[PDB]
Amino acid sequence: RSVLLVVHTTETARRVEKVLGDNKIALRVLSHAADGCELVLVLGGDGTFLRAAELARNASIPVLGVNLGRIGFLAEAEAEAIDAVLEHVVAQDYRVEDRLTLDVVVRQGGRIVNRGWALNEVSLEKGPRLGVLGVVVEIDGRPVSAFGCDGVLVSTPTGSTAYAFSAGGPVLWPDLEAILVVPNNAHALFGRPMVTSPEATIAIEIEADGHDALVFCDGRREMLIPAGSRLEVTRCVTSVKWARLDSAPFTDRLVRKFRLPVIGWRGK
Amino acid sequence: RSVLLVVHTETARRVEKVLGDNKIALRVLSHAADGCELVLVLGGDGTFLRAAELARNASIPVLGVNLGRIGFLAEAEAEAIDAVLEHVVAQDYRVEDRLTLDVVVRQGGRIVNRGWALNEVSLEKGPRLGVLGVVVEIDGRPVSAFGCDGVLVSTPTGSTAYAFSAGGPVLWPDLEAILVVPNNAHALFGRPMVTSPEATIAIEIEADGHDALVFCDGRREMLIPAGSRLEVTRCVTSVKWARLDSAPFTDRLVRKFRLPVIGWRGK
Amino acid sequence: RSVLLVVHTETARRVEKVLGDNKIALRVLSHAADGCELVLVLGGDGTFLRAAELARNASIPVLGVNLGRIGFLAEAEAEAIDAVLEHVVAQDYRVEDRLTLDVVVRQGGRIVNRGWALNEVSLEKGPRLGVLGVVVEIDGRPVSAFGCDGVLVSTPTGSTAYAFSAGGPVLWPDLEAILVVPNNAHALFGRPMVTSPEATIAIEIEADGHDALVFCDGRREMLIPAGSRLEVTRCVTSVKWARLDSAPFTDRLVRKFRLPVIGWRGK
Amino acid sequence: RSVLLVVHTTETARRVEKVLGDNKIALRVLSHAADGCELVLVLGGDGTFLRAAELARNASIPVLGVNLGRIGFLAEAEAEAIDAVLEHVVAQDYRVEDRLTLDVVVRQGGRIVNRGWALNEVSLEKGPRLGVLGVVVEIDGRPVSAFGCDGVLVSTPTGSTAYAFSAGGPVLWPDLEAILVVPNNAHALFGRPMVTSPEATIAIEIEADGHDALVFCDGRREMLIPAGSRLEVTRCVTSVKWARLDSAPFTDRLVRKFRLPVIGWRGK
Repeated sequence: RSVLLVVHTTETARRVEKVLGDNKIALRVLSHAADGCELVLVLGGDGTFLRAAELARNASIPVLGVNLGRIGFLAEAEAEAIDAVLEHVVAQDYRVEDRLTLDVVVRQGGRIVNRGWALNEVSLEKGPRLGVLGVVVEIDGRPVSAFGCDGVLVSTPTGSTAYAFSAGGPVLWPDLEAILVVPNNAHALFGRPMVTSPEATIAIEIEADGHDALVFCDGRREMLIPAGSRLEVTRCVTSVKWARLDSAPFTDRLVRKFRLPVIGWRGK
Repeated sequence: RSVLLVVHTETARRVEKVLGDNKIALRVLSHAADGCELVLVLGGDGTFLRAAELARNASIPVLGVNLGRIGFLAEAEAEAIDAVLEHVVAQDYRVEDRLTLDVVVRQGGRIVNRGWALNEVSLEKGPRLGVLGVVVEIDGRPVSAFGCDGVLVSTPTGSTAYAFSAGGPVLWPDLEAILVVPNNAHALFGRPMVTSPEATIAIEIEADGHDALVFCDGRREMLIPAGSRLEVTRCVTSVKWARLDSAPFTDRLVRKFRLPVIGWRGK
Repeated sequence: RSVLLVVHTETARRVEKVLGDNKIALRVLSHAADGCELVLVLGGDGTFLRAAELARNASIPVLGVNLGRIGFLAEAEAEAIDAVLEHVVAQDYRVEDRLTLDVVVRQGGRIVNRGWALNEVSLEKGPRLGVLGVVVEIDGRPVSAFGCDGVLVSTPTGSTAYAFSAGGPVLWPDLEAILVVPNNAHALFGRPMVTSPEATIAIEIEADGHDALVFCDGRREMLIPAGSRLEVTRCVTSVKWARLDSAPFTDRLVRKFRLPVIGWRGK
Repeated sequence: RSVLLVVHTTETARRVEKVLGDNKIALRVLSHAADGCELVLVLGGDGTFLRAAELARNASIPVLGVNLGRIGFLAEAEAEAIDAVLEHVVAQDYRVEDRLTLDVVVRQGGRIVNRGWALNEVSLEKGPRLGVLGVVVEIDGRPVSAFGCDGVLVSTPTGSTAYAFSAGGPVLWPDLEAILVVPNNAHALFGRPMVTSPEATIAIEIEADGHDALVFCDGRREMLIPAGSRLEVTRCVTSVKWARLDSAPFTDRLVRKFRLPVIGWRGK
């Protein structure tokens, strides 16, 4: 019964990790394959959740988040319930569910030059602080737009709230399976975001007569993209496991975090 | 074997003749025309929609051929008549169900009205002046309250319609989701939300206000009494679509908006 | 000395009493009420507008005091009544002309109608269905043609109004420009343009279509015959505004939308 | 009668420069105070115009552009009139007019740490390819918004078409005098552009508990902005002179460059 605790920097940790021992439940701690475990409890923020998930993916085991600082769409519950959750942690009665996670592939000269993945988003951005990245977006073999820009986002629904949102993207509930593509500061009449199927295949072609570009997956992982190659993203067959439980629905998390006037509502 | 041909109000007499040779009963329109097996149509998306209405009624597939302008609803252009006519007579075309919406109007907890949309449920303000106060709600929880010209509630297919003019995001025809788009809202957060098909969009209309109008697919109108709440969900009864090797959505989009694609490689 | 007090339909009886002591003729409304020197008003921007209508007619300054909600048009709140009343009686407040619009409807080259707006000239589609085909033109040259729910044409002051709901850019009250904002356009390029005050916005309405409506400042309506062209420019006769030490626009904006400003230093 | 010719890389140059000699008109050439001159003829693109202007400003003398490659909003005329323009160049009957140009000032500890200017735009952008730049925007002493972002644009009307546009900004005709402020990928409900007076004073305060940021003026000139300082922009009292002539109005240039459906227009 080994669990892999992960905390941001975060003092209610020892509490949990002690209460976990009392139920003869092994425990490791972190801030790097931490295998063998059963679950991956994480206390912190969404940027923390992501890190923790980067571990669970590998080990092929559930993730579970507990918010500390600010609010996070990725958190399952607050710190005012560390015991309740904990209780479920041991009881192992939380429902696990696979979550749409992306699979990124750079391909040059028809050959796979690199490989990555994203449980949240895939951001392609220009290299030089100056100028614009010439690019071509193509969905399912056919190309939609040819424009210069700061980059292009490709995110899961869960990442629509993140940089996608900032970029101009629309909100998408977490339980929906699709793919968001948001041009980033395009210099074109048409530059609206696009939503596709979980099976669609999104590919972006980096201009060949230009500098290089970078790719950031979930803000953490990076990878240089050599001019004239092509970023192809699709639904990874290997999804991130998530521990679920009676939690605040995404609709409330959105109102909280953004402070949306919900006054006047009656209900059904 | 009967085929109901629906048109706006020329390559038609060619569909009707060729169809006859293969001895096929052909009726014409511009009303539950039952019996038939397919519902061919020559026109625009507007025309297509009326047709689909009838097809919806009969419980039989629809199929169209753009005559004038471009439409994201048609399966083939006007120069592939026989080509299609050939599939029409052969009946080798695919029939895939398409997600349709079930619009319900409830007042005092009683279904005051009912409806269905294939493209969009556009809720609008009645008077040419003022603003409509509304409260959007996703699955039992509200997400906003604001005044606006209304609130669109379309289908991945309707996303290129009014929802798109309302400044919504291009969705893809095969995608199965619901797109909610605030119509000229007076708020900070008035951007489009997209949900699962099991999602339940509800739109509560301000009691202390006027009466509203709900337009389904741009034709079927109905009256919304102040203080009544509009409920939209996945209609269990979908509209059958006749599918055949045609330009994929991506091309229609580019062809339609004149999106530049110069410099594309391929792989 | 006369002052026309205009209200929606309480701190009023206080303005009217205090005003009387200083022996000042006070009439009340909710119609050219001439003679007076100033036009005080207690209400919202809506109320303010009607008032400004009258003030416009008389050729005399307007001045308001928000009673209920917040408004970017008022100069003071309801707890600065005397404070204002004091400036009202003292007549030490500034009077600066505000840019106003001159809406002209021309058909066959003949001024079929005429109008003026202080906040916005919102051109709209008549039927609850369909789309209005229009051709926007800046100073004799066109910039677009598309179908849409209409085309707003506001003032820096109107930018926080409907133009803002149409998704336009926040302009500043003291700025002297014209903001054109396409209303739910079905185009790629349907974003707001802003021009000089000498600019001449003209909006040609599709001949082969229905008739449209033009709403000035949200009250004064008029009918636009298909194929007629709407001309909007700087009205030579501006509406006088009573200016007095008040919260600058920047604060109204933040107060109104609840814009966060935490962490600001100062210099 | 000394003129300072400037060409991008551009073969119709020697032509002009010879025809200019024939009228006893001195001529210098470029691709750095090139003073003493009378006018500054430039053949090329908008990125070229900007460079050329960077010279004229200094010398306090008119600018005039002739497009070569693509189209440019900054160009007065095409190459199919090199003589016509030339003709006016010598005849000196072109009208000169001052153009609203900005004045940028970084100020730390209440002290002016740097100084710049922009005839087109002022782009403040985050440093790290990752994370978001915490910032505070303030117009005329009062602060409007407090958000994280990729930066914030501050441009003249003439620069509304450039990066401002790409950023989300609206179009503004060249002859209008105002100031455009366009948040760049803000993560806030309110992030719409803002238009102010030519006298308004725009200031942006860079968070102190964060990395540094950069500022680019007209895409050329740069300058690092030390955390916790404040970028204040205002209308420079010294404007760029522009040579004017019967040219295509801004309305047409916009339709050309973007290909806008102008069909159905009747006219007055």
